[PDB]
Amino acid sequence: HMDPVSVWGNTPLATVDPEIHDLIEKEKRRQCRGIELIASENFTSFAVIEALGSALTNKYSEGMPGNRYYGGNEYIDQIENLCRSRALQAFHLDAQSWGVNVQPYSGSPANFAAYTAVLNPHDRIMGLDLRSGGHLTHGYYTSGGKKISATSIYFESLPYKVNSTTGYIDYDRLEEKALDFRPKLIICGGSAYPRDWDYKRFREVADKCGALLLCDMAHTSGLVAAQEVNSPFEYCDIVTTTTHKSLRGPRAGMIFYRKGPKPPKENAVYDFEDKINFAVFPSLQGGPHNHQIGALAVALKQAASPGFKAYAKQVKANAVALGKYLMGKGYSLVTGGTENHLVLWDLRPLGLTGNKVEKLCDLCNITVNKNAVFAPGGVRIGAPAMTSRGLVEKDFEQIGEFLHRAVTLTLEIQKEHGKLLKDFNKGLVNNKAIEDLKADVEKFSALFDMPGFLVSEMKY
Amino acid sequence: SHMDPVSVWGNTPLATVDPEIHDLIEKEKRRQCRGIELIASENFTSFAVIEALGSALTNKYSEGMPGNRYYGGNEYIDQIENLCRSRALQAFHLDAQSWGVNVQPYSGSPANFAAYTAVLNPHDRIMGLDLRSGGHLTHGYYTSGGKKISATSIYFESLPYKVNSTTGYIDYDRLEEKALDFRPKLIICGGSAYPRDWDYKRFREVADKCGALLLCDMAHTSGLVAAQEVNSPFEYCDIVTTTTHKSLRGPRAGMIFYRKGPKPPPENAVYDFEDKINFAVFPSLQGGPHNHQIGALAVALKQAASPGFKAYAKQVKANAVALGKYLMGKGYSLVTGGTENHLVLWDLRPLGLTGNKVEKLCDLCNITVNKNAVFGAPGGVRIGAPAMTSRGLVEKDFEQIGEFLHRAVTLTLEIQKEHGKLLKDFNKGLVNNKAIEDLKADVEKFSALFDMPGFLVSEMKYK
Amino acid sequence: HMDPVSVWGNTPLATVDPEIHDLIEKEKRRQCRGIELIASENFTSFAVIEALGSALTNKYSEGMPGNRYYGGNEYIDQIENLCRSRALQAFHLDAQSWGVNVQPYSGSPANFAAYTAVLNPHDRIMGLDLRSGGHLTHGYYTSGGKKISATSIYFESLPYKVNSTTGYIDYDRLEEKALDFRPKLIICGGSAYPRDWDYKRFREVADKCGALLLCDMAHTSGLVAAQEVNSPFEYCDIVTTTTHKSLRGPRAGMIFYRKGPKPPKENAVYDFEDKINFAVFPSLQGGPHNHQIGALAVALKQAASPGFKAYAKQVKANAVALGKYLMGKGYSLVTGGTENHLVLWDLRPLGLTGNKVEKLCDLCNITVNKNAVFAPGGVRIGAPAMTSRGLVEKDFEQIGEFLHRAVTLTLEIQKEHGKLLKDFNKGLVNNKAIEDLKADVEKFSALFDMPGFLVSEMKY
Amino acid sequence: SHMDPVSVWGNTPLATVDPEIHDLIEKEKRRQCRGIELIASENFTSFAVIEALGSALTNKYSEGMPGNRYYGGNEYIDQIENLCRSRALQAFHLDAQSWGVNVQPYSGSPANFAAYTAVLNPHDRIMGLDLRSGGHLTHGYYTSGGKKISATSIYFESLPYKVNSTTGYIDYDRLEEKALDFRPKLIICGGSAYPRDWDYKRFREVADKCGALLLCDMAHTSGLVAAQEVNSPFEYCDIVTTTTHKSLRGPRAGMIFYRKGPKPPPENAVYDFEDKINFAVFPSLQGGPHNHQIGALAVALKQAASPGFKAYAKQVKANAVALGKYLMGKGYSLVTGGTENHLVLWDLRPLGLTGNKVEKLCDLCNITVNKNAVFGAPGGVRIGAPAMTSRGLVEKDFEQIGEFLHRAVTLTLEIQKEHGKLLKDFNKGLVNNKAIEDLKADVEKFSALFDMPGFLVSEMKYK
Ligand SMILES: Cc1ncc(COP(=O)(O)O)c(CNCC(=O)O)c1O
Ligand SMILES: Cc1ncc(COP(=O)(O)O)c(CNCC(=O)O)c1O
Ligand SMILES: Cc1ncc(COP(=O)(O)O)c(CNCC(=O)O)c1O
Ligand SMILES: Cc1ncc(COP(=O)(O)O)c(CNCC(=O)O)c1O
Repeated sequence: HMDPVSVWGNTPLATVDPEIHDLIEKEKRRQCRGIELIASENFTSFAVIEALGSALTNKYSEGMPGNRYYGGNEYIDQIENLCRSRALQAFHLDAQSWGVNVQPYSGSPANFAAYTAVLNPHDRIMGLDLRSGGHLTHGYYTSGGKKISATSIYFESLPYKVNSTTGYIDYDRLEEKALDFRPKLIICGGSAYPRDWDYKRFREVADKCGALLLCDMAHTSGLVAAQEVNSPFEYCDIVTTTTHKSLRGPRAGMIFYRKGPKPPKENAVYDFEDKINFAVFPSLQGGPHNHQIGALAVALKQAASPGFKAYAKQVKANAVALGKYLMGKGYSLVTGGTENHLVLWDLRPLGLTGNKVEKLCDLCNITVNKNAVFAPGGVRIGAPAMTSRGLVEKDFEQIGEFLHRAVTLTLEIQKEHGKLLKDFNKGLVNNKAIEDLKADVEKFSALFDMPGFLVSEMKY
Repeated sequence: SHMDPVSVWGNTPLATVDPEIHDLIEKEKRRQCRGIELIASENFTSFAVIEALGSALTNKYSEGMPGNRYYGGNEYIDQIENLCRSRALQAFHLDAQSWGVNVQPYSGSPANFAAYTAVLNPHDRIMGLDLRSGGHLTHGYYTSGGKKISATSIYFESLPYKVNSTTGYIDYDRLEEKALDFRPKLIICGGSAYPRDWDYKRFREVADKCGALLLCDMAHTSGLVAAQEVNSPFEYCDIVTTTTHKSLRGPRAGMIFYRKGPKPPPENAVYDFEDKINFAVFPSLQGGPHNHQIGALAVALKQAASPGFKAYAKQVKANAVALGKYLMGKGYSLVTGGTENHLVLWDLRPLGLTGNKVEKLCDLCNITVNKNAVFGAPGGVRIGAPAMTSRGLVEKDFEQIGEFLHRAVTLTLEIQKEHGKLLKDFNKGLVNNKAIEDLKADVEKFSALFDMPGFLVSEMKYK
Repeated sequence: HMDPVSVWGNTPLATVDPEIHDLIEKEKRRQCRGIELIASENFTSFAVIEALGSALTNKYSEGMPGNRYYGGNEYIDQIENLCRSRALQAFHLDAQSWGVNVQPYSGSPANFAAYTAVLNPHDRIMGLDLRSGGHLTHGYYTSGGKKISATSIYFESLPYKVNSTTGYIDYDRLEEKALDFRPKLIICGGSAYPRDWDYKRFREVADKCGALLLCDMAHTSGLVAAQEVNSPFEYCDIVTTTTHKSLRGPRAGMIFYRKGPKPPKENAVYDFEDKINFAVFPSLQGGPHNHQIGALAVALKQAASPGFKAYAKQVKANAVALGKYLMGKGYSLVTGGTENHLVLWDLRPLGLTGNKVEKLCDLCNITVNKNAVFAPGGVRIGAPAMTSRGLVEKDFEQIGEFLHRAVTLTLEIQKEHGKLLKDFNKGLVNNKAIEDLKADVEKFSALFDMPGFLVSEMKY
Repeated sequence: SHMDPVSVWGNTPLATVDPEIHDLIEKEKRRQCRGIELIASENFTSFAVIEALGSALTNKYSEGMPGNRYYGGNEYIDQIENLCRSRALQAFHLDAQSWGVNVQPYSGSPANFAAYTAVLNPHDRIMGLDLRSGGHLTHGYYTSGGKKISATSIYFESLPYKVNSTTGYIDYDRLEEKALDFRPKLIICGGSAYPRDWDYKRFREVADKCGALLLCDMAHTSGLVAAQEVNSPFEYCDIVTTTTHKSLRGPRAGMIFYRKGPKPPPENAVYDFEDKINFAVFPSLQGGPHNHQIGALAVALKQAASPGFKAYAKQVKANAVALGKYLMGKGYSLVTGGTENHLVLWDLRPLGLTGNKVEKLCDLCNITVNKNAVFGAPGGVRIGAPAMTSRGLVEKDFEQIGEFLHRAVTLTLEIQKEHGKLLKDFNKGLVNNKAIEDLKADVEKFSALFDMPGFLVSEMKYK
């Protein structure tokens, strides 16, 4: 005998599965009694979450608006079209010059879909090296020559690097490598680069070697929407992005592509739109995740607001303020500052590896990540998440105090037990000094609001 | 200018922050329960799944595997994901020493393309059930004119096998013939519109004869598999990929199962799938997992192990059967003459109709079917029972669905005979057709008599 | 102190290196005191050999006539142009409709060069299966899936087969496989197919699936020159060939390609010529072997002669006569006859493998090769070489006697020692019956003239 | 109609069977010895090599390896080929337990492309000396515009390294930098117009640092290598490919050498090259061996181990040096300022001339050089000593060659200044130029004073 629809289909989660209910509540507390400094993380809005957990997940809508494989998409179409037009509006794009596909399941899929549209297998790609701040999806093989990223498995990648002493992109060595190697695609954009991008220069290099130019703006998408950093849309043929980082929406990706007539350089037009959409479906993805697309549409509307431009401005200023704080304490920052949402902290001068600081920090509910510079010798630290919780400059200056205390403890433990990791671990067991910091982090964290859910009704 | 307070942008309900989207979701809530959904790939998932899906799990970055993440703060995400992985084994009755699972694929197509990347180099050969015979795009697809459509045919080398051109069953003899000519590294079984069960043992026989891996993509029938109501592919397959949002009734995600442990006989060797598969998902293809999806999936998998889910699985079968026997009783033709799973494939060419015309008119009566190919424009339509069975429909109610479809096809032929075969002509008969209106209205009245999972009809804006 | 030019540069081979001199003399005797039935072998003319061993080997002439990379090619150019025009004349081709490149070093290179001109790596190719009579260069992988032929390593090949009971090409299963698999290139022509080729049908199949059609006529090239078999030039886009088989020239290859306007099927022309020449040089080969090209030009002139049409006619008739002889003794021929230079002898009916007959035959200076049918169950037997020595029908009927005696001895040994190869070997040691046959072969072989050198001045 | 008798078609000499070709060979015999051949890749081989080359060895089919042929009748071909293989090891002083050789390549480019197929999968990465810096097409070559020209760049993934842009030497630091960015599976050393020796130990250092195989293509300097007059690549390279018709003075063929036996230190492992290389030649790429070439090569290899060949090798070096020092003494510029092998590379841009104009005028005086690139139309010409040294020329005679070239370049500038830089203009000065005639005639008079290998001048038709 079948369970009545009420019993299995309508009963709240807290009853259907306490185990998972209880774990979600514990993660809810973790997100708001710690200090979240992972530069790729944010806290999204309750509205976005409601769209995300909606009946839109039940619908199959392979294809795209007006070219669907089967019917019943009368309202999905308005949602997707509404999502696409808000995407253009949030980045101030004329619709006669740009289009967007909002179906990619996430960032990595968007990237691989766009490659598939414009490149044949084994075509050459250049992206920012991982160790110089790049991303897996831009290409990565190891020193042994094992191909790690699918970009490196299905295409041929070669990375360009930052200057070995300044930490800035080396635009001359870039140009040099593009002309030896002759990539069909140059990727700009990164995961841990703390400075803005000279897209005009990348366009100078791409025209010199015959390449397409793609920007992957996942990290700074929110800053781009507020016109708070250089717009890659002025110079690139394609822009990919994530929607859950500085943009503060759901986890999803977007591909923006040029349309209309070519800037004279004959009398032809761009041919990206059909190749891009087709690469997404039917080539690479199945049915779009329409709950994600609804949520994104909500996030794109929020992202166009005056309140969101102030958020973007405040993200940059918080990162600067934390940056100037660390430097005033003697600490080294890659490029000696920041122009975007993150700072890159160089720990080799102190004799420390990124692993050791990130472990002790994690012990105090400060989440950072180890990260390469120029074992990883640094940590990446971002402003968006905590800024979304309403922290301003005085507050990030205090986060800086917390970090400074962590590294001190880290040096004191290294000074007492040794440089090897087996030795560093020995001084984490029942450290009364680490405890005192975890408590001070928790009390500081509880002074702030939290978007997405109500802290006044959570189980813990 | 100042920052918006957290309560204003971040806690305010969706209905205030964005009326337009709230409105459109409410309209689509109405469409889902005032019509008849018969897309074989569609289901209606539980409110408990949707609560996990719309949750704060979407803020966490957890690149990696439980226990081996890239950065910290994953104490509870590792628990949710491990719970999910252990429940995926339970729901399909797998010994934890012979099978593992990766639950990170964003969807079904990502799970397939990751599975291939793990066990194949680029351009390796693949065989899957042809699209025209009931297969799926991710199993390989180029057109007559040579154009490579599926990613699987772009980065690997595919060649399809077909059903018997007169009976509609998989032609197992011709499968073996092609696999020995072509020598694929991977054979795929499973499909999107195949109305019979699969002979996995036979597929294992062919894979062992030509030296291929055997992968079953069980997306469509995964819920029937969990309930042990169809043949299990785990008895014979090396890898089993699946979607979780069809007959499984979960969120939109995918999973990849792999054999692990010792192999029956090249000396005491063991399966090596585990590492290559997890690594193919991350870091090779995917980025951060979608943790809300993994929590929602963990919910669905627990629900999928409950005694009521077995009853649900039996019922979708019986509902598909009853509808099949009802249609044939009215004189219609079904590919292979019936069904043994969740769907029926309806051959319309005997009526001189295209699946196009039937799908269009049905949609105008709130009946969602999709046009579909038959062994030989699409000459059929595909019809599935999971969704409507999830709303409580039993056999008597699917015989009423069959009566509606009959009325629909009768409307279609009366339009064809009146205006012509041309699709220009056909559409003329769909304007102001009071006979269609009475059917759309008879459909909506039937539809309202049954409950609805996921939300509360008593709370909807449009009643 | 340098050796004078006379001492090292002009001294005859018999003095500079007796070892090699002596081995060449022993191979000279072997070629004219045996019975050479390898269908791919011939005996070429003294004139061709003189061109082959000429000062033309010292010249570097990268490029082609009138487009050379450097000078001094005033006479090489006339030789190559003379070679190309004789190539067209020997196969009755209008020069406004066909061109030829005569630079490929041999057959396999010609084939791989032509693939390279018209296909991209991994494009799909269909060729006659090896076991059905095809050639390595048309595509070959093993049952384990190891790629053997470079055609299978750098492109994707799938073989079409002969009918499992008649041994003829299965033109219906051919068409079926081309439409599933969709090759960009279909190869026709073979190494051991004893019947003519329905090129019109192959053209019907290639137009149905969008493929180029190439014929590899290496084995029957001489028969084509005499218009003694169907011309592939009526129906194919490209024809490759060897020049040392039935054509009786030096070891080298040629690529013929269509030129001029397309047969209407708009108003465009063929684009093979530049791609083909470019694939040969600079893509695949270095300097052409100008001694080979001189020799080929000599062979092409000989190949146009009335004496050579009679040779081609006589090759076919000899193979028929040997064919009808074996069959009159009860033996099975694949397709029950032959229309070209070879017969394929099916030995499974007698309970024998091709290995065993070819070993005993080799013991009597009868050279044949084991070969697959439909361990290999057959032997391939060709007429050209012995026909070039002037054997006519009565003489090949006698060769048939020799073969019949060999198989009898082979059955008698199998009947006495066993079916396994370890057992068959046991009865080859000091077999007085095999000796009597080797002697009868030698005395028969000495009754005939020999081209290429003078038997009246050889060391042995 | 009847068959021509064997004596008529098959035994009649070339001069009767085909006057046209006989005539043209005789004219080309005359060109070869009444001019000055300075193509660095050209030589004049011995009559004994040519007798093996034009022999009945061309009738035999011997697909396979000695001992492991496809069909019989190869008793003496296996002996010739084994003799040839053993002499190839002797001529380069290789221990038979550490090195093997395959002598079946039809030419140099086939030997290279077979070597790659044996040790690399398709699309694996390769680094070779750039064309513009002195490398060879088979080492990889795409143009600025992206066009893939070399087969090596079509089926594999190549990237060139370059000479130092001011000194002309290989830039070993930038080589190491690129190889660590690009991670090739194979590094190639050797070239076609590099005037210095190679630092194989350095190349081995880079290959070991980035984990690549190291192959030396020694085509140009193989004769100098056999004579131990330049650095041996066998000390450091895994595989050594070569042509046999340049400084080696053999027929047109190639060879591939491979290391075999134990490797110095991943535990007591051994080299695995032998099988993959022979199999790559046959059956993967080539068909029947050209046995006349293998016999002719066996002759050249014996001759190449004689004491006179060492004296010849020393002399080509000294001849190239003397010509280099003579040219510089007249004010000319040589890339890297001299030579340590068989050739000089002459930078003409300092005179405002293109290699085109010099090569054209030289050809009109029976002086064969080839235009060639320099570190930065080709701005240089390449000039080689092997050929003319083979005719007995020593230093005094190469200083006379230098005097002729000087006269040639002086004629060229006097034409440039008179008519202009335009190649339209330039050609105007080449018609009825009695100063060129006196130089063409002074050249032909010089040329006749020296003997000639391969044939007998006293027997030629055109004297
Ligand atoms: C058999 C099969 N496998 C995989 C997938 C991929 O699912 P995703 O959309 O999650 O990528 C599908 C899609 N099923 C679509 C249909 O039959 O209507 C499928 O039918
Ligand atoms: C620059 C960039 N591009 C794309 C992505 C892909 O995102 P998905 O997880 O949605 O696939 C990332 C991930 N950024 C992860 C981090 O920096 O921690 C990224 O940093
Ligand atoms: C270094 C090098 N390697 C290989 C080859 C190939 O040789 P084949 O032509 O046999 O394929 C050449 C040709 N040398 C031509 C020149 O330098 O003028 C070469 O210079
Ligand atoms: C049909 C065919 N095509 C091409 C070739 C290549 O020839 P080369 O050896 O010149 O590469 C062969 C060799 N025929 C060999 C045999 O049948 O014994 C052949 O049979």
